[PDB]
Amino acid sequence: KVGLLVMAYGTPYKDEDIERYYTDIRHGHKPSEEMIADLRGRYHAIGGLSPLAKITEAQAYGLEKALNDSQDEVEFKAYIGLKHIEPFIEDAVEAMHKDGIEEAISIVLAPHYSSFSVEAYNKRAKEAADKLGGPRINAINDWYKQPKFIQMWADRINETAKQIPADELLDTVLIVSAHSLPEKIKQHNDPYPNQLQETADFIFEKVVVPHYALGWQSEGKTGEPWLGPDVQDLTRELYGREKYKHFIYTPVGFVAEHLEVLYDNDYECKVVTDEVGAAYHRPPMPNSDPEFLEVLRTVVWEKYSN
Ligand SMILES: CC1=C(CCC(=O)O)c2cc3nc(cc4[nH]c(cc5[nH]c(cc1n2)c(C)c5CCC(=O)O)c(CCC(=O)O)c4C)C(CCC(=O)O)=C3C
Ligand SMILES: [Fe+2]
Repeated sequence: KVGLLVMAYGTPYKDEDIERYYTDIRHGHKPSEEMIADLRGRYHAIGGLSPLAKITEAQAYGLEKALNDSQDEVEFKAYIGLKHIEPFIEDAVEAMHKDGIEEAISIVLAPHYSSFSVEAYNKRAKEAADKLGGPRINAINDWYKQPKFIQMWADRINETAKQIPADELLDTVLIVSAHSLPEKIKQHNDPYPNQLQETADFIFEKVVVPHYALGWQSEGKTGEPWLGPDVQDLTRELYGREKYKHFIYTPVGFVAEHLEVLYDNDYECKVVTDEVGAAYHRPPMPNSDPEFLEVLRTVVWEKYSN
């Protein structure tokens, strides 16, 4: 019995939860009434709440099933550890410990590594284990190089492009993005930006879309520079220069439909394409598709074999 520590951001379960959730994201500093109002407005604009909770849950337990049905060397037990709402990363580790688990493999539901994302996940999990006395946490840092991951995204882009008139494929561009971070991470050799570039490069080689570009989205409310260009700004620039007629958005930094896709892409990017007169395309997120469960199953088993 090896625990499967599946970690993700988390999302408010109820509208009452919005305040403490934002407070946790802001490292305990309660946001103003104006910032809360904006956030609740965005959740309202996408229907009320994000489906991130149910998707994350199907992902974690679909992985556990996928691993357990494909071999009998080991039995896996999935525990969900969220970053900004319960159950927290530390609650999962405590749950693993009280359950007697001696060893566990941890994976973050985000394929790319960064000091701000995976590193924070791995740090909190290792600190909770050390304090508790177990289990031993064998962490996966990234997995965007998994061939099946690259292929799954190329298949989605290819399926969408096949519905674009050949008359217009030459005027179609693929926009590859992930959640922005403070630009300062580039001063210390953070791999995050280069991992995203590699991801876009690998996908581009396997799709019929002849143009592409790397953007970022969802940069925070601070006073510092963030990784750019923003996908909205990139969309305008690319239209001004090439007059592209089709924009295909794949935020490969995310693995599920949630606020940062349903609003930041399906609304704000759509607004831009509408403004310039181009078509908006955003292929389905991985969610809990068997193909994606197969991606995660391969990554975890590869990590176990090592
Ligand atoms: C690297 C990264 C990922 C990668 C994926 C992962 O790690 O899994 C990610 C994912 C997500 N981030 C999410 C939501 C939010 N992130 C915020 C704010 C921030 N994220 C940041 C970073 C990241 N975020 C940072 C550095 C801030 C600024 C904090 C500050 O201001 O000091 C805010 C606050 C308001 C705003 O900035 O808009 C919200 C609401 C949701 C789910 C939303 C839902 O569906 O409920 C998901 C999956
Ligand atoms: Fe975030």
